[PDB]
Amino acid sequence: IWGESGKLISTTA
Repeated sequence: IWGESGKLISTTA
């Protein structure tokens, strides 16, 4: 996962 701090979006492989 790349870019996950606050907003619930991680879906990244």
